[PDB]
Amino acid sequence: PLKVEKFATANRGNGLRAVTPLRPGELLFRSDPLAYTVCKGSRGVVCDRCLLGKEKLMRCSQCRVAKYCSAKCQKKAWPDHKRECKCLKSCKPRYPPDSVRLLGRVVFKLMDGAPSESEKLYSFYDLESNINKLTEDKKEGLRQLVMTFQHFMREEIQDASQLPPAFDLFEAFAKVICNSFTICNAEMQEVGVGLYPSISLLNHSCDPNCSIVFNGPHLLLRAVRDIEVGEELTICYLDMLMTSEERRKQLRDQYCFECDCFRCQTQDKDADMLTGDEQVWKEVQESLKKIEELKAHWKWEQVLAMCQAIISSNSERLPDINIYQLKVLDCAMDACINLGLLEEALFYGTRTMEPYRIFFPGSHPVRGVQVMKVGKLQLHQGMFPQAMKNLRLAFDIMRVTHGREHSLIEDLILLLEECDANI
Ligand SMILES: O=C1Cc2cc(C(=O)N[C@H]3C[C@H]4CC[C@@H](C3)N4S(=O)(=O)N3CCC(NCc4ccccc4)CC3)c(Cl)cc2N1
Ligand SMILES: C[S@@+](CC[C@H](N)C(=O)[O-])C[C@H]1O[C@@H](n2cnc3c(N)ncnc32)[C@H](O)[C@@H]1O
Ligand SMILES: [Zn+2]
Ligand SMILES: [Zn+2]
Ligand SMILES: [Zn+2]
Repeated sequence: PLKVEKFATANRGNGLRAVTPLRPGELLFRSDPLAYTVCKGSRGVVCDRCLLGKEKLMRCSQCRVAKYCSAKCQKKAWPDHKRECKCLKSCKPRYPPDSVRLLGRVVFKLMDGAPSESEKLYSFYDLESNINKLTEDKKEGLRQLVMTFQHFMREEIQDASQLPPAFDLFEAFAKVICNSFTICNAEMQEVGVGLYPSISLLNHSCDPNCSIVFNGPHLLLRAVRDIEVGEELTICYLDMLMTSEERRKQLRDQYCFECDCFRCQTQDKDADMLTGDEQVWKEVQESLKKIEELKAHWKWEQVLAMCQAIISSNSERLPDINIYQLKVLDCAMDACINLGLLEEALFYGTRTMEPYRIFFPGSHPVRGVQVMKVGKLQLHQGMFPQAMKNLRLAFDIMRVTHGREHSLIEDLILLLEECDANI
């Protein structure tokens, strides 16, 4: 019994809107991907199927590229892995761009698979391609991806008959660039990339009324505000820790539109995001490219060493409300968590709390997770008043953003029961 419907918007293509009134935290839609895969940096670190980290993964012996937490996941992934296996084998030791592997899985799913539930409201066929808006160098990039695909698929796909009817590879890559979801794990690390075509109906806002959250590859779409019958549903395509200029560029480059929202009109919060010595935060911005690369490959010790040279720099420092400092602090926290340095993690974690309160207003899944992490760190150092405060806060946010259908909630519920014992 669906609470949402596709409709044609006035000036931003198709969209999704409420059929009934919606309360904050209400579950609107849930979906497995049409197709999905591990990100290049998380390959060999998380299970290809369920996208969880394990220190020891089993590999597919044919290709030795697909790896798995367990026999269960490896056997169940086989149907959707079969045909890419060969392609991946012959490609070695060089690995295709994530978008190519993803499209491969799309083409196999469409050709070999039953009709997907992910396409109930909107199919891959319907996805926006923005073809008449692409720049020539973006076009050039798509043509390279098309030829990369043909090379990668030379064995499994020789001609048009093995693609769907009237399938155009250029058009399909155009779809993939602006309809690919970055799948994040429970701790909000980017772990994979997928297509969820029904979810791709939702248009963008820098102040959205809905939210999406991932439980492995399974995506949950929830309302994070009150929403009236006939009102457009929106999610934020972007990281909240971006300036309007940074949002402008990515929404142009990747999604081919100009955002007309209040926040973009007023440069909302931009000034506060860029406080401190300009010179210092440009070096830190520079350095974050390297830091974020190390983090995507889970190289925690190096992430932390780089972060500590900024946070505890002998030279001039930034305020924690500065978004580049903030990012550096979050990376540091997470590095310390995974290296088992729980004291240092907590120092950093606590310092992110006020800026997150400001930058993730209402109910945002990323703040809820950050608060849980800080609450969790406190709990396991004996700070039971403070910990209980944050865990209840995390629950207040995540009951809206995650909901009882997400298993991280059950983990928090147990943490709440536990911390409740002391009092
Ligand atoms: O048709 C489509 C295709 C598509 C893609 C996306 C999408 O993938 N968005 C990204 C993933 C998530 C959700 C929004 C934003 C960008 N992120 S995030 O920022 O919430 N996310 C990824 C980055 C993480 N880390 C932030 C960080 C970076 C660097 C240092 C410290 C922290 C936190 C979780 C979204 Cl939201 C909608 C959508 N509709
Ligand atoms: C994932 S889709 C959203 C659904 C899309 N509108 C459609 O018709 O299929 C992304 C595309 O929708 C359009 N879009 C999304 N949010 C928008 C906004 N706030 N303003 C204008 N266009 C937007 C852009 O063309 C963008 O590339
Ligand atoms: Zn698994
Ligand atoms: Zn294989
Ligand atoms: Zn905007």
